[PDB]
Amino acid sequence: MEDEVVRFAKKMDKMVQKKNAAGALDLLKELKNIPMTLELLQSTRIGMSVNAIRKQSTDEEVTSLAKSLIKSWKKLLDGGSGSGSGSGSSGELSDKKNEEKDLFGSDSESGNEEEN
Repeated sequence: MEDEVVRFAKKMDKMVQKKNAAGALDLLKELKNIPMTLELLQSTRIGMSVNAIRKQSTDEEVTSLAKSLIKSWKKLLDGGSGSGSGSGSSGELSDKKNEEKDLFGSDSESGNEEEN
């Protein structure tokens, strides 16, 4: 299903360029039914396409569908939903942020803000 995701990413990019991402509703809806993998995000770069749709769409349903995928897909490279105790919350030295920076580009922050 590699090209399937590529087709969705390219369908989204066309809307992104024209600032008319309302049509992405259908695309993101289908992506919820697709078994995305870390490998798919690397080759199809759809994480970034969906990330772009969220900010290029005035239609909140589209942003809501898209924001859903970003979370579900992020766990693929992260090892999320199967994380151990680590050495801090969900681990320590989580280099997966670099993969995320390439695959999604969903900004950067230090994190690890905890209280005592």
